[PDB]
Amino acid sequence: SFSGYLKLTDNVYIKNADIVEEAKKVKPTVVVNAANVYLKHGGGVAGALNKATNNAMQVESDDYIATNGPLKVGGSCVLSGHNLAKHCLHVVGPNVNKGEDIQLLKSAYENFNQHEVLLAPLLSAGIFGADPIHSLRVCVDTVRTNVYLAVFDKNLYDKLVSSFL
Ligand SMILES: O=C(Nc1ccccc1)Nc1cccnc1
Ligand SMILES: O=C(Nc1ccccc1)Nc1cccnc1
Repeated sequence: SFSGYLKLTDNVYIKNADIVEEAKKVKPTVVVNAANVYLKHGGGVAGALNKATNNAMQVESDDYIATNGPLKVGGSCVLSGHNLAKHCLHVVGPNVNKGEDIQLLKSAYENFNQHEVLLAPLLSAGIFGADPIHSLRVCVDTVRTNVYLAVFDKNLYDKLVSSFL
């Protein structure tokens, strides 16, 4: 199972790790992708997870979008986890750099409650532009299921742990 995670709350754990490497090692039931509404896995966690699946995640996502249309900001869809997980929960957090509403971050985290355990990144953090300290706060205050957060950046990980209330 998950190893070397710092316990933040009864159900939220955190580790300074590459979510791709965590997924390949653990092969969790659910890996969360930090998706956009179009499921275009270009950069950040999405580009990294997609690259780890040899683009199979993008091919599957484009078929999903052709059939269903785009996701909502704050929404999600369950697709295959390919070589990384049983499933991938593609969650759309608000992208502040593309001018989306930060209030939708709580709705985005609510999607995690439909899964008993997940390997996940901090939503709307990184290239999405939100304050990662705020994202972790919304996560622990919204998610009730077991979430194992992988924070790629060491310095960010250190800042998150040392500032967590
Ligand atoms: O690219 C990454 N790792 C990886 C990808 C494919 C295969 C093996 C390892 N990690 C990463 C995570 C978050 C943001 N950017 C990059
Ligand atoms: O500091 C960050 N975001 C942020 C914080 C405060 C205000 C606005 C944005 N993200 C970040 C990204 C990559 C590595 N470390 C940190």
